[PDB]
Amino acid sequence: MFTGSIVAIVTPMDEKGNVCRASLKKLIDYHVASGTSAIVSVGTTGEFATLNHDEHADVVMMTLDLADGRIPVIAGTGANATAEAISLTQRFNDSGIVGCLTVTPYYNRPSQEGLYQHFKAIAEHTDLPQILYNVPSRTGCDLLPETVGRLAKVKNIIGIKEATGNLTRVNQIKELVSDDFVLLSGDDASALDFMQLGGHGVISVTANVAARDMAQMCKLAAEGHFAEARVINQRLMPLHNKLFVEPNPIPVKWACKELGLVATDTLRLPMTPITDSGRETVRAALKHAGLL
Amino acid sequence: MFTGSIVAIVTPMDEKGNVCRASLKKLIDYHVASGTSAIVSVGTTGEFATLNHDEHADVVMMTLDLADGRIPVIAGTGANATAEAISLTQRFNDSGIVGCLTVTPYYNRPSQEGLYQHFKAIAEHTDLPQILYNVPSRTGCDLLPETVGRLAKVKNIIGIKEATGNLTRVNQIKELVSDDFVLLSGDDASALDFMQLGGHGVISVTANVAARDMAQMCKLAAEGHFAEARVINQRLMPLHNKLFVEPNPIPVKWACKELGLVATDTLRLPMTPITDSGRETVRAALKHAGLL
Amino acid sequence: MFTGSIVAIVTPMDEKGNVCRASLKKLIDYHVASGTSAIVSVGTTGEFATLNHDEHADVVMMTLDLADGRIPVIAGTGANATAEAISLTQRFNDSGIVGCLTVTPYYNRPSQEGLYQHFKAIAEHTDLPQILYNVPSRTGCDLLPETVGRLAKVKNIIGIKEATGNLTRVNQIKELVSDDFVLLSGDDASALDFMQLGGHGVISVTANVAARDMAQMCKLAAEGHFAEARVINQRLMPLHNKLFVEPNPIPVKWACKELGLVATDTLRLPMTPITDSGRETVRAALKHAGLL
Amino acid sequence: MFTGSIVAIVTPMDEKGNVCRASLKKLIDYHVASGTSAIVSVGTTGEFATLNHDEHADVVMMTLDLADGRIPVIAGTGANATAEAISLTQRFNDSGIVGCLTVTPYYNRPSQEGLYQHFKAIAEHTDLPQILYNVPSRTGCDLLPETVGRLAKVKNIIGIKEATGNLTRVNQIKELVSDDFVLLSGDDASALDFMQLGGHGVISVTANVAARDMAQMCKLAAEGHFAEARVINQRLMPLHNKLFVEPNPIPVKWACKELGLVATDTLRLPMTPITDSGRETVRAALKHAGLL
Ligand SMILES: N[C@@H](CCCC[NH3+])C(=O)O
Ligand SMILES: N[C@@H](CCCC[NH3+])C(=O)O
Ligand SMILES: N[C@@H](CCCC[NH3+])C(=O)O
Ligand SMILES: N[C@@H](CCCC[NH3+])C(=O)O
Ligand SMILES: [K+]
Ligand SMILES: [K+]
Ligand SMILES: [K+]
Ligand SMILES: [K+]
Repeated sequence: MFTGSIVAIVTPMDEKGNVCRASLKKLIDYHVASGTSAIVSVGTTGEFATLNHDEHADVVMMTLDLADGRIPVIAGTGANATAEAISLTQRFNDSGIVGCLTVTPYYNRPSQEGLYQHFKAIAEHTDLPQILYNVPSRTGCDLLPETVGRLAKVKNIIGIKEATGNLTRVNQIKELVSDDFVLLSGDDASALDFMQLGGHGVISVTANVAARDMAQMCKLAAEGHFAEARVINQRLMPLHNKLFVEPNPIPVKWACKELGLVATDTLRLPMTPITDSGRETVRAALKHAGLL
Repeated sequence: MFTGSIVAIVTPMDEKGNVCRASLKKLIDYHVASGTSAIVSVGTTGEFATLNHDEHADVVMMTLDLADGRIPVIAGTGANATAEAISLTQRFNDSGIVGCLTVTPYYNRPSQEGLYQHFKAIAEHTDLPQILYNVPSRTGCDLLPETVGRLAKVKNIIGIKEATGNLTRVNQIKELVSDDFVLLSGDDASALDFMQLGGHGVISVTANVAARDMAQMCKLAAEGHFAEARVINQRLMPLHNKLFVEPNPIPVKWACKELGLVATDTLRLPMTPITDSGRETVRAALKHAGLL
Repeated sequence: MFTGSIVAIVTPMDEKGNVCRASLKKLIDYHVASGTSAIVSVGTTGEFATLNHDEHADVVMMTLDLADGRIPVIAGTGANATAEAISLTQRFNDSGIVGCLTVTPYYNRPSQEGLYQHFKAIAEHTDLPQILYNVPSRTGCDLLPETVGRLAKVKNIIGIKEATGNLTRVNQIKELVSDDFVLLSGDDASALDFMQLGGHGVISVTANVAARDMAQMCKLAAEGHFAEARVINQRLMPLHNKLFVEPNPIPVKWACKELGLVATDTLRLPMTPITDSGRETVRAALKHAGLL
Repeated sequence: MFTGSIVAIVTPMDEKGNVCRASLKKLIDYHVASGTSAIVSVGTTGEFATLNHDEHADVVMMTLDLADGRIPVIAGTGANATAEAISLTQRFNDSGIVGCLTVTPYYNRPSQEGLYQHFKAIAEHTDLPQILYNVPSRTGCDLLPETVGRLAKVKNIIGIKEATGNLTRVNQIKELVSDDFVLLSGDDASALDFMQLGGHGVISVTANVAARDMAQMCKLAAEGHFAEARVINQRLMPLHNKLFVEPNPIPVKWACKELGLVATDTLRLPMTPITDSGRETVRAALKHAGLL
């Protein structure tokens, strides 16, 4: 459902830039085998920006089909226009997905009242659970704790993916919401720290290529075994950093390809192929994690 | 026309959020009479995020129809997916627009090489002049002078709307491009400074309500009469700042309503109505400018 | 020694701006009674910048005398010139102080190698334990974890006061140093979070006026009772923030005066008296903490 | 003289870190012959942080003695304690200096009112012209245009060395002060831009090694010949940047040694010797400038 190691799964492509079913199946089977808790389909790492709404929906539905009830699937459903986010969410109503990951509007920099109205309107047009997603480095907007508090009062707003990397937010939000509101890290390099402070899991980029380690790290964290979890964290720390050596998901797609998890590392413009230097950096990080 | 005072025009809406032809007509007449150089249609200030492609195109064509050859129209054509930007541009080829204003991809944070490929691909598939648009505070990425220099070698790429407010960019770019490449400010509060450093004009929010003063300011600047231009700028400075007291174009639409230029100040979610405190601040700024 | 609630004690003054012995005695007795773990004398909150070296030394020695072995005393000994920091430290050698709090050089923005050489040289000219102090908002310099690691190899460099407010630093530093290196927060508003992550205590501004609450919060933290500690934290959160409503130690001196702990709230220029609005804000924070 | 190219001169040292009279003489002769407007003695670049008051005064008096009336000398007189700044200023009254350069207090982060009181008190107790110095990246505080406007009403406060690199400050300050208040850049890389916007000169690091080119650049700027000035600036731009590749004045002292202007590149801790990579970068910048 909404705890533990949740993968922000890549949308693997063929050389033409369209979804590769065989690759997607291999990834999903990998996550089932590895103990991943849930899959976020067509979030940021899944190239939401460069799929059209139909393509996006096809990937989500394919991912649900391939998961075949073995692993819960959360759909990316954000938009910077409220009407468009409502449309997208409505596509998944009564679909099998367990909830939605919905990003603060990007580019148009709404106020906190705007963010409140946007997410409230979206929640009102679905029965699905909603996970808010805050990532100001990408959006130009910052969904502050006070506003998360106001939104957490809406019945089906049930958690947040907090991708600021600002660890003070964990307890700021926790004090304004009920004990069942879920706090998930959106920042792999700080996620263990984030769980140590009270968070419930991570929506992870690193879990694409280190799924078993991430699941084990998160289990240990949930049980309060921080020192054991840190050892795993330290082995993964170069990936947590170097998967952003070039823009996400350029490095993680290459890593998936190098590990034999996907057929090609193709992306859509304006994402471009990994540089030679980037390959060498990511390769070293994979070697450090024991994956290669 | 790509120099002087260029208005980033509001998209006036009725109470249902649909484009108000009558209000738009009144704005376009105002710009023609007030000496505005050109109209940017469905830019940021025109709520490009919350119009769908069809609506966006309708507004541009309506603007061209109402302008009736009396003022040049530049279309907002940016996207964060290169295929989508190409597609949107094709809809305007042979429309009568004089050029396009194309923003760096937002949210996905491409590399400089990605930006280069993005804009090169867009330019390749049109004969329309392209004006690059850099606004890191909205997009999460920053198109740097080195990359602007690379792109300025593309025949069709003719200028940049530089909205960082970082005035060192003027001469960093100027020294890498030819004399005929246009440097336009996208930051009203620093625009006169930008012109004094060698910029050619401004793509302006303030121009929506102070069109004549903007046009005269930019002419005086182009002639080197900076002290005279500065007097105008000082009367407009509160508006340059307070049109962003709440997210653009919330204040400017309320200002246009208050002057009588549009029938309603309605916006689309996630933009929300101006607060009372914002009305007060904006009205005071209009009065400082001598407009009310 | 170097754990729990450590007060960054004010240097109380008379109306002429010189140390008030009676006030200092009242504070010290308060900290003994309250369970404060140690006193940092003439740190930042003690107005190190505006005492001359003789005055600084007189305050430290007076504080040691008044403490009368009841509470350990750590001297502020930082300087932005290495020779000057060595001179100051040498004043306290064989004095009774238990260690030194030594800030990264300010203003001159040395490199990390510079910071390494500065602190190594200082440590070499004393047998006293050294606590490094990182506060980039004040110094223009940031002592990174890697360099803290290099310094922690020097026998008498034994801990750090980490005043970035960046909670990721706790585990970054912890992984590079031995298990006996002390990690203390320098940021009251994040300090409980900092202890939750592995830190050992706080050098606190808030402890000047909430000494018993701070000591109890830190004891609960050390014992792993985070939820009980948070309740205390929440009552103190407005002070942790509002003691910086005007520049430290302007608010905390006023609060000390209002509580009857010191005779006057006088400071030395360029610190200036608290504003009326500041008094009202700090008063409300004191009322929230139950102290007034 | 408070206009044109003003050098922030190095304090040349022998291998023991004491001032080298012979090297200083050679620098002063160089500045006299190269048309530098004035010499700032024991500013930032002159290692004011690591000289004691007596040494600082000795260097200023030695500079005046060697200058022998042939070039004006401005003393660095700032401090972070207002009494200390007053005291240091008194040592120079009737010395033959033409003015003082006085930095905003560093480390203690005073309010704007504190800055106002600080500088007003210093100005009150001298008849020497005072030049305010704003450099937030070093001090932790930012003297804002509104406060500069307040201080410019003090008879003795005659200008500002604005080292933010934020070029919007030029005209924000200019509009609040009289026509005779001097605006000087303290950021070599943006200095020509600063002059083009209405600044009167530059207090320069680059001028230590490119005195003639700096002097001609600033004259051309003062005459309005910006394109001609820009040609010079483009040859100096790598030096403007690479003199800060390691902390100032590490690079510039090594550059002066490499040109033969000083006998040693020695600095005081916490400044440390230039790295090999830094030598390479700086030498390349000197060659681009045509100096080697
Ligand atoms: N590329 C546009 C539309 C994406 C459609 C959602 N899959 C944006 O990021 O909003
Ligand atoms: N709302 C989406 C699609 C808008 C279509 C362009 N008018 C975005 O900002 O990319
Ligand atoms: N005010 C100067 C000297 C202070 C002397 C130390 N108590 C500085 O902050 O370095
Ligand atoms: N090193 C101390 C005192 C220097 C005295 C002035 N030359 C500071 O930067 O304030
Ligand atoms: K809820
Ligand atoms: K071109
Ligand atoms: K040690
Ligand atoms: K004056």
